[PDB]
Amino acid sequence: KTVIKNETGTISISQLNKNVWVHTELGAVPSNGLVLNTSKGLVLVDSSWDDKLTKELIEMVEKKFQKRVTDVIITHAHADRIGGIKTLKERGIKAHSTALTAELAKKNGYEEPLGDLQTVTNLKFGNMKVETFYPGKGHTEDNIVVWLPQYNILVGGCLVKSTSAKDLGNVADAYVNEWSTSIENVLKRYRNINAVVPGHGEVGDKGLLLHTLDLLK
Ligand SMILES: O=C(O)/C(S)=C/c1ccc(F)cc1
Ligand SMILES: [Zn+2]
Ligand SMILES: [Zn+2]
Repeated sequence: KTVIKNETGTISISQLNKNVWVHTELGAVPSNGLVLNTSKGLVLVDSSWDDKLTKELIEMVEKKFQKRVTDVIITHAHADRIGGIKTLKERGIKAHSTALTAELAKKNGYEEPLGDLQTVTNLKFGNMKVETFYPGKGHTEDNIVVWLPQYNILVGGCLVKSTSAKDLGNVADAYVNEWSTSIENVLKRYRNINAVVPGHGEVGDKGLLLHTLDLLK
């Protein structure tokens, strides 16, 4: 498991496979996203808590992989996901989201992502296939998951709790009666999962989805 850290230790990238890395930043509260190394540029799943960390993350991966960050997929409109949106927009990085996530971003005072993702959207960056899926309300009204069909890797985002999470966390924006159905929708769509990246904590497998179901009881 190859891990690479910034000079301060607040940003780390860990390799899942040749072209897929998890990025983790400390805001201490760690948060995860993905880095996809594609033939057409780097694509991130999620930014980071604020613009300072987002700039550092972009600069680390551009230097390491020797290509530009071209696109980011924003999985919901909380700061751990979208806090670096100002940095993305001013650098000409495309910030993909559902329309609901964009609406919520604007309501909460953040610059707006594109609002281009539908309930199911299939993107392709070079040879890298990316599917985004809105499974329903859960951790937030707008949360989406991201699927890499060439690897059967699911980015659960904050809809999915890690093994170390012993409760649901802050549920102020959550829908705890719909969250279980939303997880079941993920389990029904993706029946063979190799790795599940939660929004916070260690990478796991389908067991993290079952763990989240148990925390909802
Ligand atoms: O638990 C999490 O994954 C998150 S991202 C919680 C959260 C953050 C900001 C809020 F306003 C509400 C909840
Ligand atoms: Zn959140
Ligand atoms: Zn979160």
